[PDB]
Amino acid sequence: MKGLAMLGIGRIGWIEKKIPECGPLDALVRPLALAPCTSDTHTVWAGAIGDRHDMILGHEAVGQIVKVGSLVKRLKVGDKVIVPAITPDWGEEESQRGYPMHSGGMLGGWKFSNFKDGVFSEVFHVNEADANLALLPRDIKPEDAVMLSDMVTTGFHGAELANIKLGDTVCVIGIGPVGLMSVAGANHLGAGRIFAVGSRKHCCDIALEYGATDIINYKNGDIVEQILKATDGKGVDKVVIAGGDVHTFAQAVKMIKPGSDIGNVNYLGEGDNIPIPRSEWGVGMGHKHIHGGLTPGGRVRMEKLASLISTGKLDTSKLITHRFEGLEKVEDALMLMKNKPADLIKPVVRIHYDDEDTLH
Amino acid sequence: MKGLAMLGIGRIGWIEKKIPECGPLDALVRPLALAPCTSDTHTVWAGAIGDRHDMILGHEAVGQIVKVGSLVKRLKVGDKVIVPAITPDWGEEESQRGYPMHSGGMLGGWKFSNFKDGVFSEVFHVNEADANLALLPRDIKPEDAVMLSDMVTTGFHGAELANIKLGDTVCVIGIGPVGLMSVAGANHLGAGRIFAVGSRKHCCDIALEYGATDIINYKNGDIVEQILKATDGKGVDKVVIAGGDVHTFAQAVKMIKPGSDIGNVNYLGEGDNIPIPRSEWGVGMGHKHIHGGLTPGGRVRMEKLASLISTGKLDTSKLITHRFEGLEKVEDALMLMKNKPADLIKPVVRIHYDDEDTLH
Amino acid sequence: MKGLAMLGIGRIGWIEKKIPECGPLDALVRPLALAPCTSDTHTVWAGAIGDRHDMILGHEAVGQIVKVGSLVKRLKVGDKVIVPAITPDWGEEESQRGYPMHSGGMLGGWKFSNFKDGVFSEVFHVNEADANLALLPRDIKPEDAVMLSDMVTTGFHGAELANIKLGDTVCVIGIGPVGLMSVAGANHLGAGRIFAVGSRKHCCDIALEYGATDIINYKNGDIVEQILKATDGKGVDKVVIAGGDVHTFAQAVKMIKPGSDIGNVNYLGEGDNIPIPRSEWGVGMGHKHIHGGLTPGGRVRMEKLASLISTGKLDTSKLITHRFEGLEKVEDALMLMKNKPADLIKPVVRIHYDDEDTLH
Amino acid sequence: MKGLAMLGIGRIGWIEKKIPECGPLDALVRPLALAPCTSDTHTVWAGAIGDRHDMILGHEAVGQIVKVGSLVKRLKVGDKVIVPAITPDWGEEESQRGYPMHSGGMLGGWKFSNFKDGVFSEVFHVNEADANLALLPRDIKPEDAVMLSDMVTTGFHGAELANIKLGDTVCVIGIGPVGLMSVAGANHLGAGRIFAVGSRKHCCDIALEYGATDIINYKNGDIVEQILKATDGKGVDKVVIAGGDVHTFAQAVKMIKPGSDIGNVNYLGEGDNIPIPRSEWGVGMGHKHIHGGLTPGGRVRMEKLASLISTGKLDTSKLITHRFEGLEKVEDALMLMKNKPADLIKPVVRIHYDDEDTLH
Ligand SMILES: C[As](C)(=O)[O-]
Ligand SMILES: C[As](C)(=O)[O-]
Ligand SMILES: C[As](C)(=O)[O-]
Ligand SMILES: C[As](C)(=O)[O-]
Ligand SMILES: [Cl-]
Ligand SMILES: [Zn+2]
Ligand SMILES: [Zn+2]
Ligand SMILES: [Zn+2]
Ligand SMILES: [Zn+2]
Repeated sequence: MKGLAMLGIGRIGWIEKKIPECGPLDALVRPLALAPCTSDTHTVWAGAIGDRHDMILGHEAVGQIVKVGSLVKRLKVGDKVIVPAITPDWGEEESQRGYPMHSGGMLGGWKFSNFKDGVFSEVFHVNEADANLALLPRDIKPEDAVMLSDMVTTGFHGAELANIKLGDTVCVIGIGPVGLMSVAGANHLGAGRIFAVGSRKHCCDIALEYGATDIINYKNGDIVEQILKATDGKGVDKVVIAGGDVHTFAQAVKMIKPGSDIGNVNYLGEGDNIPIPRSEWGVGMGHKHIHGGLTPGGRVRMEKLASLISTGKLDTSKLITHRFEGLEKVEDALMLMKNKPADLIKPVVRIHYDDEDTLH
Repeated sequence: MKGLAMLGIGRIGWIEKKIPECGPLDALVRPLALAPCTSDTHTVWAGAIGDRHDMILGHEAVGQIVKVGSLVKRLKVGDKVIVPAITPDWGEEESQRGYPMHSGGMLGGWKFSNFKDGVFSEVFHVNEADANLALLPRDIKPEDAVMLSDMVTTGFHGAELANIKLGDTVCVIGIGPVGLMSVAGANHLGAGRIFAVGSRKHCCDIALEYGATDIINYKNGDIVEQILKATDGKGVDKVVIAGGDVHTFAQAVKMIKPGSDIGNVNYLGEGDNIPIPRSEWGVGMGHKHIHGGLTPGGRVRMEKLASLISTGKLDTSKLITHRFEGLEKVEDALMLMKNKPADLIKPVVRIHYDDEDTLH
Repeated sequence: MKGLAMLGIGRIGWIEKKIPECGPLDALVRPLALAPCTSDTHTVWAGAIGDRHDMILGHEAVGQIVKVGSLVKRLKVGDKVIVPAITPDWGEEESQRGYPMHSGGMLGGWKFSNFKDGVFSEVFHVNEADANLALLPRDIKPEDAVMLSDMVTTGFHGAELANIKLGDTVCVIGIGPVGLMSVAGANHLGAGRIFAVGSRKHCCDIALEYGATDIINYKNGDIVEQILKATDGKGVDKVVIAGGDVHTFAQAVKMIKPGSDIGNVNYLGEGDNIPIPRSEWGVGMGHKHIHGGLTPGGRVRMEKLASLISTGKLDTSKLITHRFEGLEKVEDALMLMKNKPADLIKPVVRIHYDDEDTLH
Repeated sequence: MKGLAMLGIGRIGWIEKKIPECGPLDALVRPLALAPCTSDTHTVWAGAIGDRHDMILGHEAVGQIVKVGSLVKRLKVGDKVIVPAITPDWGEEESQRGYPMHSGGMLGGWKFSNFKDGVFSEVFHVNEADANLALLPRDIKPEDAVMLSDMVTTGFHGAELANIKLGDTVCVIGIGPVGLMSVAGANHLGAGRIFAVGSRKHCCDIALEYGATDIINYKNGDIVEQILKATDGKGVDKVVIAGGDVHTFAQAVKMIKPGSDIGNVNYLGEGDNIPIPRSEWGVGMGHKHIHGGLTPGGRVRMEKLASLISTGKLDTSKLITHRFEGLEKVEDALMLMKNKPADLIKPVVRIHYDDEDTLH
């Protein structure tokens, strides 16, 4: 089979691999809808998580089951599924202690395009398929559902980590597709005033559609100073970090009240250390709690989030700026995430099969 | 000064009381908008919290400061304020351990029309005024803000106590004004499917406007059966109880999943015991957590909830069914909470003064 | 193979069952030390969880692996293990949402002697063995370790559900082996004054050894009145219920402060309803949170608790009052739990094999 | 009245100040036992929280009431009290949202020797005295109770912020008196294996007495390496930081598991930034939560912690290494904190009055 792989730091290409073996608890899946992610960009071109050799990329898919292991009970060949980017080993120590996204070791639940061949191939492998795949509800378009795999769940996790409470004033730093979902997540957790820090017109517009109330554009001056002026020197209640670099944490600390939470979901591609400013962190004692977490995954997470789409309470189609057709277009789609044109949020690639509606 | 008082069980009337003494941390307040509460109907006609002698009624007000004590620093004569129903003693033991609504003893933070003269008088007294009074934002009508004092905060507290998470399926039992605000609160905590259990059409339909997705009317059969059928026997993730009686808890237990939360905010006015069904409660072990709590109060609670109105994220005007003018009409309004017509959610009474805009 | 079974409500006896099938993730285990539980007396003689036929009893074992499935990675034939009473299906919906003891439905993680053949047989079956079996540390006696399976974990879980904080005054109601472990759990969560409500003399004496400070014996008068007198009317901070009947909940609510937690781990064997007193529960609003939960299980829970024994911080030997040798003696041991002589806390049965130290 | 003050960065001496004005909620207190703190050495000699003008030092006292305001209800002249280092304004915003130690702004609840005249004077002032002073239990020596003000509460807060669970393996970094209390705090939250990092022999032995199981001395190699050995490369579950410098955080991040908590209570006296290592922090995604908090204070905190002494479950006497008599000797005692001999944990100064037992 064919897949789009990381050949080495700074190098991608199409390669052939064997179809993966399906064990008793596994499923093999063919992609129906795919999206590329900024994270693969860091992994490939920054080498942020080490070198790789012929690792198939991608971790956002809606798919169709082509094979199930003998112990699979919830799924059958032909079923259409939402594939979460994080597919935990549910019995591992870290899962038993409440952190299934770190199953088997830090980031161990994030398999696809971390250290396991990802979803950009004709067939891919899902471990613990019953636990890790949600059936696609009939009222959700595949292109909308592929936003659940990573964008919705990560952006919402940023808001969860920021411990957002009813009526909180919140700042979301970085308004790419993950940040726009942190704006939506903060709004869904009861935030009132929401500052969205970004400068791309189309991203800023979308942030307002998801519940942002204030756009903070760095071209109008230091963003911390803008936030402080807007809040009469008091700062914000909670901060979500969904973009930027290691220096964004100092900005979050400087703009946030004491007794508060900073929720990072940004994958940090470079820099030895994240500098936390001593004085503004209350010289160690300001209760400015700092969180940085990988998204949850698995089927329950997908089902809960899908229910917001099905009930008309979450519209993920706003994230989709480019629509492609055919597996080969994932290469174009991924390059868009590297190049970042002004009109871009997320591309989606749709793939059709001759037996998509009869496969069993 | 005149106030509408409970003169004993089943008896109300206007009485004259001295203007209360204003100590260093206190303020005296005149009403601008007032609303009656079903709780005062329980108190007066059912004797649900014991007999009272000459206690002024009412605990939902927007007001205007007429006097402040010597140590008050945030308020001045003439300021317009949102008065919360619950006005804690912030340094008491219960406050120090995170339960300020029970300051000084169970329900101790609920003073007005519990054991302290309430807001239905020409002037009323607020303890710890800097802590307990929020300024009325210039963009909120007094009639809309009076819903913050008790309806919005209590309804939202039901949703907080039910521990609602992103994508949860929720049932709210009881759809009077508190129940409607529990639906709104559940929706603002990220609920997906929300079942609202009530029968009167103008309440049921307003629930849909606040985020309900399913209306359950007991006239179509047992509401537990209806909810189970709707969820294919799985039940709902979380339940808020915002009305009914002691037997509503058994319904909540029978319709909810194991590993769940039941958040009650209903004031139970009769019955020796609340029966919890042993078998459906997992014979003691189903992790169906049962919570029953008095609303939070004080200035911060009001300020946070008000910000949801100011940002256009909450409309409380839909709760108001009747609009009266003049302090005397609190008597007519309270009598409506007692006679319970089809027309009714909440009356509000507006009171005007010659120097309403010039007092200083 | 021989096992001791519930043949019907009120009837037990030895039966023959086929050696269980061992699937890819499973292990087959032979018992090395076993203990009987009060729960099995409720199940058999009270019919508290419905009728059963031919169900092997028991859910407390230290055992030795005799067979592992083809995908078992952490365990080998011959390994000595602590078997938790609760052996979850870690990928089921409930596990993914943080309640693995309810995997598959309420109480679903409690398999042994609930709806699956338990540990009182020559060989028994463990699902998801890598996830559910802890290796027996070399410095823990099998008889001390068997107290981890259910007594320590359930007792500690009562303390966890009671949300015990540093310096809290706590009451544990019911001082059988589980309650004694709730005393020990409360002490290990930082409780200061601990009241232990019991009347079997030896249980009372042992409670003082595990960190109780005040034995409350009903023969001295109403236990609620005693605790209210001892706390000059203010009540206790938190309450664990580890014994008694449905009416024990009313005692907990009457002795506890508002803004507090009642953690129940008692398996309730009869009564249609648990009555919660309306007035003392703050007429629905006292924030007296009521929790009732099945113990955690799996290997992580066992490993954590076992580390308290290995570090010299928990002595479970004080629980053992009766010692037997030979598999047949589990019948004698279970009959003690039914009859409850004054002498009794917990019996243990030791089983030996010729190749106990050589099996591989 | 005489007091020992910071006269400027690097300078201390005795000055005369006016006996403070006692408002309606205030009390004036004379010292009976006093202790110096490392924090005052950072403040005076490192200028870690800015320059100060004539600020009386000290924030650890057992005292006796000499004057109470007209609205004080729990205290009378002559009463002996435990004075917490932190004395919140309980009605401020931060207190209302659960962070009373930040009342009025970051570190605002820490008044004594932060920005308010401290306890090293003949008389000092306590705001909100009913809320902020605990009566000294008759069974606790003044020298032992003075350890509650700051050492016990801050150390225990370190363990609280580190979110320690039953059976967790914990590392406490820094074993001065606050660190010894973090060890005790961890043991009182149910930790099993506890690693105490320090090299001073007397401190190391005392750590073993408070529940440490392993002592990690840096002279035997990089402490991160030592801890990873002893945990078979998996790391510890939780880390408390109770000493060191800004570089200690990187050590904590490197020794801890993903899905974990680092609880800092150390007052960081120098360095622009705290570097968090990007890779070992899971490239922003490891769920290694970082907390840094000022101790709780007020009466309830002191009463709960004092109950641990009164019940025989905490011995603070082991912290006292030097004993002085007479108010003058607080200068000598603070100088020991600055020069730190091998001999030292905490000095205490006892102050006697002719009417100590007769004042009313
Ligand atoms: C939000 As991700 C799975 O690209 O680190
Ligand atoms: C303050 As109320 C019990 O009427 O919501
Ligand atoms: C496993 As049990 C209900 O006997 O503690
Ligand atoms: C009150 As302190 C910062 O010396 O622990
Ligand atoms: Cl002090
Ligand atoms: Zn991604
Ligand atoms: Zn009311
Ligand atoms: Zn049992
Ligand atoms: Zn100090």
